[PDB]
Amino acid sequence: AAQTNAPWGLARISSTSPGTSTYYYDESAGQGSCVYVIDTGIEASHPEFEGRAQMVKTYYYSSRDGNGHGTHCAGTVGSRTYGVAKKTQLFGVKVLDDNGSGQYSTIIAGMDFVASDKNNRNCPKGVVASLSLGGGYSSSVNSAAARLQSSGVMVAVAAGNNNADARNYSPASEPSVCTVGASDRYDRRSSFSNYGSVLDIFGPGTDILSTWIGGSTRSISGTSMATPHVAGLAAYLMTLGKTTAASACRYIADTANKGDLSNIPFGTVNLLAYNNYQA
Ligand SMILES: c1c[nH]c(-c2ccc3c(c2)OCCO3)c1
Repeated sequence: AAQTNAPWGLARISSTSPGTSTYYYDESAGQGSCVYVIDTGIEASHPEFEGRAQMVKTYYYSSRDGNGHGTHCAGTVGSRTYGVAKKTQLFGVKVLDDNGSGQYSTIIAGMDFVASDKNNRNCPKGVVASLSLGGGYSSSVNSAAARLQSSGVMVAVAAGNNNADARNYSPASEPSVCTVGASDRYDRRSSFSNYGSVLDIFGPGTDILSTWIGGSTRSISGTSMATPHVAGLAAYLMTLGKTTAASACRYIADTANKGDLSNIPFGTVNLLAYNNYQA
């Protein structure tokens, strides 16, 4: 399948070169997989989700996304125009309030919720969790992310936007999950992206167009935007039978575009997420 005039990040994940604008992908499109977006919620009624999005849990007075951040991330995972995996099922878990903030105890509860809740969903091709959130180092937060991964969910987490080593942030610093840095349309490390030995992969993170609340769209930047590219890619590859939840991060790194990013510090991987789709 070919999507013309796609957002640059989708085109990038199916290309050996920057600077193109068509996204190429197998039409299976993540059908039969599920992706949990653990964030501020998802505006499920947005036409871009085609009925494939639903809220499954909130810790606040509403499950609605009153912020936009979670809707934008969910759109990068699986919306019809802005998503990597255009036929996946999207499940929203609102651990962040409408200002984008949340207590670690709530975030931990949300991760343990997903580890159990997947047993209440139909995801024959596998389950992914996208965590575009974090804060300072916490062993408890890292342990919750490791449990979610161990339970059979491909966990992708944002590296953080501090232009610093991700070892001091959580869940970014958890070794067993997939920690995602951000790049720009010229294959430069995004100026804000964290780095370090704990990163597993880079994805498009600067000027990413996706869904927004009020049935709208907008372009924003962050490692929060790169993470759902990798989460959607995992769901797409799992549907194709090329990998499993336990191995998807390693598979994405093994099959990535290698050595093509600039301004990557010594000791950080130079790997850019790539679907290896041959049209
Ligand atoms: C080769 C030439 N310059 C660099 C470099 C150095 C320090 C860095 C960096 C990149 O990216 C950000 C963290 O600090 C490698």
